[PDB]
Amino acid sequence: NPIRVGVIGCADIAWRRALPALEAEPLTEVTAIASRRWDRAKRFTERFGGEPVEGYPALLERDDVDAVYVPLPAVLHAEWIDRALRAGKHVLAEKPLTTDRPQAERLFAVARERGLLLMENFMFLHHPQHRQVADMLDEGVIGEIRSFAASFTIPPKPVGGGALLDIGVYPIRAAGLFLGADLEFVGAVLRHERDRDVVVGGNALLTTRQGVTAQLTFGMEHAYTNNYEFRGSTGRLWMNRVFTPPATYQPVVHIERQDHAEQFVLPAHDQFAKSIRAFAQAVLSGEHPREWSEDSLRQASLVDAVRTGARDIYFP
Ligand SMILES: NC(=O)c1ccc[n+]([C@@H]2O[C@H](COP(=O)([O-])OP(=O)(O)OC[C@H]3O[C@@H](n4cnc5c(N)ncnc54)[C@H](OP(=O)(O)O)[C@@H]3O)[C@@H](O)[C@H]2O)c1
Ligand SMILES: Cc1cn([C@H]2C[C@H](O)[C@@H](COP(=O)(O)OP(=O)(O)Oc3ccccc3)O2)c(=O)[nH]c1=O
Ligand SMILES: [Cl-]
Ligand SMILES: [Cl-]
Ligand code: NA
Repeated sequence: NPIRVGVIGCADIAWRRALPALEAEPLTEVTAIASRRWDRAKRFTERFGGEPVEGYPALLERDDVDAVYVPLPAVLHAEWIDRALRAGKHVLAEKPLTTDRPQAERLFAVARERGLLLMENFMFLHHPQHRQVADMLDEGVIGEIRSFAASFTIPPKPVGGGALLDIGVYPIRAAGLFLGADLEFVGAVLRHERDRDVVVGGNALLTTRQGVTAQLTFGMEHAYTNNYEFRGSTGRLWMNRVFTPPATYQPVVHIERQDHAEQFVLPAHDQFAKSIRAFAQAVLSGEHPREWSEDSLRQASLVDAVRTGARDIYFP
């Protein structure tokens, strides 16, 4: 019996990534899709199946929904996640899970009281390429890790939560994935467009307590980049398309050390399918990994520490 999934919000990420995953995944059945405009829901249901629903409360009321996918804008996550959990639905929430750490802790407490799964949908964590990179780093391919950089920048597109919340979250999450649980804020700059009043870009510096640093760049006034890079005591490793590799795209790991470089081609994987599968498997089994929520909470704290500690610059 697949878990029956309802979607609140006919989002770009839903149309492009999450819904094709849900539709294909045997463990999940799209039963309803809701929108502020019925016609938009109906267009989504014509594409992916399920019943179109006007407005979000009506979807939360359905007996044929077991879990709700929430690809709303960041600032609206907390209200709708809170309501979906109170209606008894497990929830797959897009990143960033919510807008700060205290709010994230309130949402997990509500889920906890009900035995429900709340998962942050960082689908990139489900791509095997990062564990293959981390195993190479662990085998010493570039010696001891000294520093780390990651970047996710995209060209300006036609409100939103700003470049920090919707994009900078990725490189920040990669830093925690690779460098571990004790990352602390050191400094950052966020550039705010005075015109529309919105973060359009930034750069942050984090460090572990041993002094392994992370320089994270993000933004939406930029050419496409989507990469990370390790500097080690005897080498360096970098890779491109780290956050949004196609399903069919084969990663290429680049290593450089003294007088020798190598590139390794890895197998292609569907991280969108794999993330949806992990969510569905956790729901069906009742095994809700503790690491996922602890990682989301650490993540929310570092995102807060960056918003709060950043030098804010308004242009022009
Ligand atoms: N697109 C991406 O690949 C991408 C990239 C990075 C991060 N994200 C994250 O994914 C989530 C959604 O991002 P998105 O890029 O897919 O956004 P999006 O295309 O704007 O989708 C958000 C959906 O939320 C609904 N909504 C409800 N109230 C709204 C309001 N006041 N203003 C705008 N939309 C409202 C709309 O659905 P209805 O009109 O159907 O109600 C809208 O289609 C956010 O947490 C974001 O950080 C997405
Ligand atoms: C390949 C590529 C993409 N984009 C644009 C196209 C798109 O506007 C943006 C991101 O494309 P992608 O990394 O594929 O991410 P998803 O759309 O799956 O998820 C996000 C969408 C928006 C923000 C973050 C993630 O960059 C480019 O401009 N050039 C490129 O080579
Ligand atoms: Cl992701
Ligand atoms: Cl390449
Ligand atoms: Na600040």
